[PDB]
Amino acid sequence: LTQETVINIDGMTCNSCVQSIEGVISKKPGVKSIRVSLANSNGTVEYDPLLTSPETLRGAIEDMGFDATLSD
Repeated sequence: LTQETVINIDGMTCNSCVQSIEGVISKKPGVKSIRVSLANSNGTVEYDPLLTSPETLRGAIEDMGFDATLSD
């Protein structure tokens, strides 16, 4: 199964943070493709509902240490 979610991520301090978030979250269960935009300050994540969810992904980003809030 495939669903998309946009999570606004504030505090992505330089491309280092962007890359780190993108790479780590990509490897979390359920996540398939992910595109983290610094310009829009958000993570556009494609994931499987059965494995993970928007709130879980927000939780993971928050655990890494970024101000994550569900956008759509």
